[PDB]
Amino acid sequence: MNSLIKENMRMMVVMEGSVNGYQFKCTGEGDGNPYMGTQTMRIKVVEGGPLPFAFDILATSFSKTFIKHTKGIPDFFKQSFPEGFTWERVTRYEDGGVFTVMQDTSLEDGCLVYHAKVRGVNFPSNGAVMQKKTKGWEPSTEMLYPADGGLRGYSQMALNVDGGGYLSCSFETTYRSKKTVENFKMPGFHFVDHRLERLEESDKEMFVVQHEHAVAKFCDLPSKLGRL
Amino acid sequence: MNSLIKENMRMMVVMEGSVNGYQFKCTGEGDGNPYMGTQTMRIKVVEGGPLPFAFDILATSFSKTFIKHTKGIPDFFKQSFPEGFTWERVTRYEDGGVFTVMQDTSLEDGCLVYHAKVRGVNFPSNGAVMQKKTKGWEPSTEMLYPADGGLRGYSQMALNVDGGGYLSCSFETTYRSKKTVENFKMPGFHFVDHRLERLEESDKEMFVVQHEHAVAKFCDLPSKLGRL
Repeated sequence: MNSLIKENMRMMVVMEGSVNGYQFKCTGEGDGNPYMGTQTMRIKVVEGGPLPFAFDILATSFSKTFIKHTKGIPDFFKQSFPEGFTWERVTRYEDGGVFTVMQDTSLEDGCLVYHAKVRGVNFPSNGAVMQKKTKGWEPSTEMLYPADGGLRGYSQMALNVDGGGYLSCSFETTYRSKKTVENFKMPGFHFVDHRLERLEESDKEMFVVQHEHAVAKFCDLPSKLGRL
Repeated sequence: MNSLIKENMRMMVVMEGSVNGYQFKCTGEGDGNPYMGTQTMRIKVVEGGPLPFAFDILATSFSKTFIKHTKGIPDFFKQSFPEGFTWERVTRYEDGGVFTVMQDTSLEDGCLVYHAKVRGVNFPSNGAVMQKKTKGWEPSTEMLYPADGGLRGYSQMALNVDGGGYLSCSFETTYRSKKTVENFKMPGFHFVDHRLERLEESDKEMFVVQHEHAVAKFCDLPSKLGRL
């Protein structure tokens, strides 16, 4: 903990926007070990609650600082402080849904601060999300590589649905530090394994507890060309 | 090797179709250890060669039998024989390209037989592919889960390009056994790590040697809900 990003950190989060025309607002706080890549957060729907859609769709919008890093993979997010960073992302659901996010990450008074403006549209009325018939996400692997001076991430996720099925979705993310380009050491192509799980929920999902574990790493498989 | 799929197997491949209006035809053969998940193949462009596009785009179209499996993950492909299986896939490149494939997998005379009909369109004339300025693919992780009686796979890949950049692409695959549904044991949601590398190439890419290593597995990260 001898630095800006300490062994243990806390975070604050303010989310707002709409989904399928419905306005809402969320607030949350938590902590974790940025170096072990572990995270836990408590969130409350302070407005528009109870949401007419599944909270799951908002899961990945509520913390890149908390990602474990091995040797050989420079930390894009950690190197970004005190300034912080931002990122934009578009998620597309196979059944029609589109979820766009704009987030700001800063560090105020030793605490991490998250502001995310979100907009969702086209979620089928008889869809698992709007019908709130979802049951958490499966883990996933994010693919990342340097692009346009920033960091690009590509994601593919499967959301469990009532009955035993899955609802597919993919997204591309763009992460950008607020620090000079010739300052930090940009990482190369790599992956990040994620496992975001819902711990608790009550009051028609008006209060939510979630957890995430993420680890940066290279492909396990051996290369014949001596490539990473 | 005491069964249909032996410790060591060979394979035959006949590819044909077009890309951006250009017709071509490829033939190839190889072998590998289906259980160690290793593969090597030699391919020749018997028609339309030299191709006016990068061979890389055809890489993932040339062998699901060769995938290592741990305990807990039933083998969808191996369980499919002697009958065999098929699969369909659509790849979409971020710059406009679309590559559709239809493949048949059979087992004739102890040898694996591949027939794949492919169609590509919309590859930008000043694109890395048509300009043949690509430099192999990076490894990737395929996401898979049961759907509509068959197996669905989702993929995200990055193709290296001249200069130091990457060209993105994703695809969804549908795999279907030719054996009864109540016969084999359908696997659940899981992943497959892939690392497809180009070994050799000559004669303006008219002859190509490639290798693949694939392993089925569950997410490495621990779950708090006791989920796989």
